[PDB]
Amino acid sequence: LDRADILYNIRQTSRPDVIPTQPVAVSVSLKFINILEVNEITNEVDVVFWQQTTWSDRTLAWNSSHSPDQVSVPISSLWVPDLAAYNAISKPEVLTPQLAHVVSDGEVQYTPSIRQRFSCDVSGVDTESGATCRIKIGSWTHHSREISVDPTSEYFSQYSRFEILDVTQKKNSVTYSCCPEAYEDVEVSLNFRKKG
Amino acid sequence: LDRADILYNIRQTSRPDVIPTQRRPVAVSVSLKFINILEVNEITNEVDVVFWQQTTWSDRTLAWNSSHSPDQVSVPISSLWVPDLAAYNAISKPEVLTPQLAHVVSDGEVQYTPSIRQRFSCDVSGVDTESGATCRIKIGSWTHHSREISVDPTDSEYFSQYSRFEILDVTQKKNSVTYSCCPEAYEDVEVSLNFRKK
Amino acid sequence: LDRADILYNIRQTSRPDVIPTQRDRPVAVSVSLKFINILEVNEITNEVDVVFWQQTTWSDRTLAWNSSHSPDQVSVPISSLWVPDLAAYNAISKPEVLTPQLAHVVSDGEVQYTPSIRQRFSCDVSGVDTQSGATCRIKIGSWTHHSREISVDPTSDSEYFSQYSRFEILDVTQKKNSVTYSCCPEAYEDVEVSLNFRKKG
Amino acid sequence: LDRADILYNIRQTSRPDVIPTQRPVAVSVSLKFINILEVNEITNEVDVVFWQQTTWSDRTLAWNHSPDQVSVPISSLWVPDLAAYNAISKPEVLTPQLAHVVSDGEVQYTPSIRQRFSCDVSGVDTESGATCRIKIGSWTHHSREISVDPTEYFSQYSRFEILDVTQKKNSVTYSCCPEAYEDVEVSLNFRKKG
Amino acid sequence: LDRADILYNIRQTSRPDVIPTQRRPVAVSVSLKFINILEVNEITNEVDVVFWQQTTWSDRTLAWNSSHSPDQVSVPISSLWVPDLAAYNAISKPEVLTPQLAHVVSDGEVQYTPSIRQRFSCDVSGVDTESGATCRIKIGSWTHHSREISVDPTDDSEYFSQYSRFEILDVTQKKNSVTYSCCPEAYEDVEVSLNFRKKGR
Ligand SMILES: Brc1ccc(N2CCCNCC2)cn1
Ligand SMILES: Brc1ccc(N2CCCNCC2)cn1
Ligand SMILES: Brc1ccc(N2CCCNCC2)cn1
Ligand SMILES: Brc1ccc(N2CCCNCC2)cn1
Ligand SMILES: Brc1ccc(N2CCCNCC2)cn1
Repeated sequence: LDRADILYNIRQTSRPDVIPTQPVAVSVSLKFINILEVNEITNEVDVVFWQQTTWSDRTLAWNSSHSPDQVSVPISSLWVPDLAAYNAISKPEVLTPQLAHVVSDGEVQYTPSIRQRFSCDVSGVDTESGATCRIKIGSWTHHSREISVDPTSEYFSQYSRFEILDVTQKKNSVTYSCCPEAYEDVEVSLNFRKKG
Repeated sequence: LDRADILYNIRQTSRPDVIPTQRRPVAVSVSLKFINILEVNEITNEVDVVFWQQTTWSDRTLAWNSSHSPDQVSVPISSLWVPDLAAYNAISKPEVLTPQLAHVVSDGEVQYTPSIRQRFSCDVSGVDTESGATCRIKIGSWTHHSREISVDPTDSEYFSQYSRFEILDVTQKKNSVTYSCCPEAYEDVEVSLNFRKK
Repeated sequence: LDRADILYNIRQTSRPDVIPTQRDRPVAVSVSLKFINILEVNEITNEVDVVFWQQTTWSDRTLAWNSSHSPDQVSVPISSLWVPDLAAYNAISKPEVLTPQLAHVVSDGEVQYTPSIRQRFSCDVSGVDTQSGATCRIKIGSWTHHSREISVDPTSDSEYFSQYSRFEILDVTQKKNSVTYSCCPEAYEDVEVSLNFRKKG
Repeated sequence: LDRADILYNIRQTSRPDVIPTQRPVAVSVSLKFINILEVNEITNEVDVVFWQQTTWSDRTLAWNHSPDQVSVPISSLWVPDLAAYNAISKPEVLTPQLAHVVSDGEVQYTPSIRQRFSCDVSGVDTESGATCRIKIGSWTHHSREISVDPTEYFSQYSRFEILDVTQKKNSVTYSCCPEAYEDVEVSLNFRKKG
Repeated sequence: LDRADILYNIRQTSRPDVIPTQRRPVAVSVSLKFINILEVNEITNEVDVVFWQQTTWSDRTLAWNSSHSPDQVSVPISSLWVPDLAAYNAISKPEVLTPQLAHVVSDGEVQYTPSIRQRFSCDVSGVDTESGATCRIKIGSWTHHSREISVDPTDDSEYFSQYSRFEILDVTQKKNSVTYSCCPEAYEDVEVSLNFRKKGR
């Protein structure tokens, strides 16, 4: 098997519409890159971050004995978790090529760099303790038995008007009026402040 | 039947162009779940709203025997027929913020609940008083009349606490209107959003 | 015939690229703007932001069907139909289509398409704040089809105009023209819709 | 042959990826200015609306009791890869993207375009006006594959008015490539009305 | 072989999804040709740049016998494999201003040079001084590591707009190889340092 073959098989046989269930365990980890437009009045922030998403799809696995361990695949050719930011107020602008990593064991990783507007608590952004903006990310349509989400300044721009004090992640499981099942989400708390 | 099979059948056989009318109008439930109010302009009479447009209807052609099968799957709306709902007083096109997937239940019940950000032209007068403004949003089928599509109704439950606004009350009303172009009557739902500045 | 069959036939056999001209005559296209809202007037720059239904009506017999025991009408995605290449000559933004892009096809082959459009125009905004109002003239015609392939004609009424606009409509008049352009020897038809409107209090 | 047949043949057999070179393709470019929307004399940026009348020949589209002309989606035709070198926004096409194909194989495409340019806006408020120079040519085809050549509707409601339009053809060599690429420079001489 | 045949083969047989690796990483040349600097903000540390992103690599599977054939064709990038380059410090998605066509030479040499407008996060301090600001732009493969894709640099103002509010003092390029937390391999990038300043009074 070479890359050409592996990609050919994936394209022919992966079922992008089909959740690779046996719940699918989805890792979500936000890597903040920039904070661009804070508004303390309206409580809205403009954030640039890598949405590192990781899950497993065994139907993509291959014998890597004399083959590559990894390939890059267009996400249009793969099933992808339907993650959404609940408190996003703009649709996600994907800044990067929409390719994922598929490892021979069936491990998939997709890490787009996203610019997005959020509605969150921006109060205290200009103080030393800073503001704490809470970002809620989960599967839009898959409940806890189908998709489970779990957590996992390094790449933060030194040229931002803001710095990052702390990032904490917290997993929740919420029931909504529409549906009887529980949906999981990850709440990433971004504690940041305006530099001097 | 597993998911793979069900989704395969749906994709192969659903007819997204074809309204799944049975014997009668497809009965479409519409329920707006307000999430945020973002800009208000009392001069221009325009508001910017974020809301879940929970839409529910029935398509028997999608039904399957759920004996030893899943009760529910998630399907791309591009592979399903979807009611052609529009907000009559919208002045921007709907920005869909969420993955465009619907629920199909084994009985053929379909639910689609996108989160939408949209601008409306409505009555914003009194937004800064304590009785608040009452913005009326009109949603109905754009091209299907009452005998093809009928719409029916189903507050601060998911509304953001970080909005500069708060919701006093949400009331829903069903109407049936005849337009100059066409002899038949088209149904709509008018959702009245009563809100005020904090 | 049921809906499924009719839609199937249309999808298989309609030729969206092919103007349904008959007997070497022109396709008669009705254009009627139903104004919904006026959003952003600028008397300095002479630009207005308008929301309107562009009710477009024409005939493709090749879509026609025996409606004896069949529906009289279906809704069809415009991507599956030939559509007149109408353009607003004095538009300065591309048309933002607000509504689902579906047309009516009636069993006789009559097609109607009525998108709600938001668009900016360059027009005469002078007098918008007076009692006689401004008169903005909107020019709509086929971009590439001349008078012998496409003819445009007017069809009526503040009927659907928003009561919550800062503006109110005094009068709407329509007037058909036939113009020759430098590029081409043939004449192209257009409709000029005159929107007479003014600011409210 | 009727329209249906001609369009069917074009669709089946035209090769949109294939430049209709005959043993360069001669492309006519003629900007018909419709409107000038915004001008910043500080930033040297203008917002213009114009018809980009483009004309060329593709014999592989020619045909013999038939129509002399059809309207064809440009996605079904080969189209010159023209670009405005000093544009700073991508072109917003305002009009239906259809071209004229004439039975002899002459193709004309005239989209109405709104676009922002970086050019000399100095003097826009004087009597002699500013002169904004717009540079249009093939992005990827050199002079042997594509040659560009030069060849009223301006709105009376613009704040601006057009004094003169002059066109001039150039042939430039770029660092990347050994061949020369042709362009047309359209000089738009305009001023603010008083 | 004529153009039609060569383009037909390419469309039929090129594998856009498949990196054209040849026993060794694909060698990708990156060279930014700055055209304009549009909107500097010294407070927010953001710049709006227009530049040609001249990208060059080799794909032997596209090669052909050019004996009685063209030496070069223009091919839609959707029919070719293209390096997944990204600007790490870009804060808007790249606006491609030009037709998305690449050159394929008969030897399999591919060149793609879109004109891009993009907003970057970088050091804008000193933009109004005589020594100027130095904005550092980091471009590399998003998903291919050093053994799959290697990036290499290839004057300054050759095509820079004389009508910009800015002038270019110097452009330097620097190749790096970085390991990220996610992955065990090293990813290459090029850092283009754009030294520019506000033009005087
Ligand atoms: Br269909 C369908 C059903 C439920 C939901 N949501 C409710 C449950 C958790 N995610 C938020 C939206 C969305 N689409
Ligand atoms: Br085609 C076609 C026919 C009628 C309508 N409208 C009239 C019927 C009710 N909703 C408003 C849209 C739109 N397109
Ligand atoms: Br192709 C082609 C030929 C002519 C025109 N125009 C001229 C005739 C009427 N509308 C204005 C544009 C547009 N495209
Ligand atoms: Br591939 C490729 C090669 C060269 C060019 N440029 C240089 C020659 C003509 N105009 C500027 C574009 C564009 N793409
Ligand atoms: Br999938 C996948 C793997 C690696 C990366 N990044 C890390 C390595 C270099 N480019 C920056 C993003 C992103 N997505």
